[PDB]
Amino acid sequence: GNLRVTDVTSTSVTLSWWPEIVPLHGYRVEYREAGGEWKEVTVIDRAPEYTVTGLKPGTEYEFRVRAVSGALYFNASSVSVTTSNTQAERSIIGMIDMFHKYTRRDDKIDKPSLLTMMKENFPNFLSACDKKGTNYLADVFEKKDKNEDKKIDFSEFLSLLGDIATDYHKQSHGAAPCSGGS
Amino acid sequence: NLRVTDVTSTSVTLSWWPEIVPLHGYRVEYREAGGEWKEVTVIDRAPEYTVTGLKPGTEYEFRVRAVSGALYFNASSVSVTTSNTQAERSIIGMIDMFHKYTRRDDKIDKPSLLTMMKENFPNFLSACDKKGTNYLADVFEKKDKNEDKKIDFSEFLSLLGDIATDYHKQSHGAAPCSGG
Repeated sequence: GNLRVTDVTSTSVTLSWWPEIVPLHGYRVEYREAGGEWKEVTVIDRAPEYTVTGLKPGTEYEFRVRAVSGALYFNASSVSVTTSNTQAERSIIGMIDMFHKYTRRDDKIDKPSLLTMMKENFPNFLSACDKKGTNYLADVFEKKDKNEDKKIDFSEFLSLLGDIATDYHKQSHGAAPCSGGS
Repeated sequence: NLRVTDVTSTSVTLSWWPEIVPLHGYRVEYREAGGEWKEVTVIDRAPEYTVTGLKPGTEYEFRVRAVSGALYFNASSVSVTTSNTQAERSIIGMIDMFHKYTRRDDKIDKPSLLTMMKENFPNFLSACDKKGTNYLADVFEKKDKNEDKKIDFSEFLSLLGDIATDYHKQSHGAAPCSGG
């Protein structure tokens, strides 16, 4: 969520995430000079700030980020430093990036990570489900893991969004949250 | 999340957002403190609307709902005297963006549907022109699975499934507007 520079020195750039109140369980930070060669560095557990160093004073530096699931973030990213996307489009790109904040190398999410994402991304909806006396996290994985691989690929994750999206449209028409006797 | 670009002692000019284009049939609602929910339908994409004949120096509330009877924001409101996660919000705005184009039946017609895409997914469509693949050519007839000449919400999502699946592939390197 908005990849931003928070301090710049003559050979050290600092970057922030501000993701799900927490980053992605791993994030590559690629960087090159203006017409440079991409240098990578893999940060780990939920570190929301990373500072690059060793750079050249008064030099143009490009940056971009990837996921454990070998894939880029922020659309295609690319910021620059010297030492027209519509709301709906951006709303799309973020959701992919949300997937890619929990997926491991395979680009799929395990039950541990899924229940995390839920809690950090859809908290008021989960709370809602409690208030009525529904435990969504019980049978979410088994429901949306139709293929029973014990892994949520994008496809399976979309079907989830689809179920939440539904609720919100229901809620829009005025349906008390977490409706689904099913 | 409705802007208030002016207030006088007896008037309130409300305003929409950023894109020179609002809904196409909004219904506005407002009341005193403890007040009575007065309404005023507004057919037309009238981007600003000035409510009039108000009590001076009074705490009013204002809200919106849609031609698709009932909705807008998170059923939020604004107040004047004369929250959610990015994910939870990113949904709500997509519901709003839905209802922004539906008719009083909560369903999107084909010309309505083009406008939605041209207004909310221009750069996506531009990419398909780079290649030269008219994305709008078949989309409705395609997505309108029930052949009711009407896109409904479950069909809208599907479409979004098709938009977001590509943006997925892109993130993993694939050309924009790949296919299948």
